[PDB]
Amino acid sequence: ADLALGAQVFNGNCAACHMGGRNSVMPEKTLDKAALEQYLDGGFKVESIIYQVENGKGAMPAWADRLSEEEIQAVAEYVFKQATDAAWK
Ligand code: HEC
Repeated sequence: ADLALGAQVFNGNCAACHMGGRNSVMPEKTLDKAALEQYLDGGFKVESIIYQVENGKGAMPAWADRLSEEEIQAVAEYVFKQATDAAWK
């Protein structure tokens, strides 16, 4: 009910382009650890993920006006955890 919320948020809003941690729109801009340290502003850290979800980037939409801060934290922890544990799909 935090990490699960994040998984809940991931599935409902993120899976459309990040199915299984990949990136349908920008294939290279993947959700696994290596891609994140390479492409994510600020690097691989939960705070950088949060910032990208809130603000969006390029073809990635901003979720600040749709999700709560709490869910944005939750989903960032989820992405962070999946990449660290390499649990994608
Ligand atoms: C498709 C319309 C998208 C939805 C739905 C979400 N994201 Fe996304 N994301 C998408 C693109 C096109 C990009 C790259 C943007 C760019 O031009 O750089 C991204 C990137 C990410 C990343 C960074 C991945 C990396 O750099 O390797 C993260 C952390 C990310 N996206 C997370 C994320 C979450 C948690 C979403 C659900 C709320 C979400 N994205 C939705 C396309 C789309």
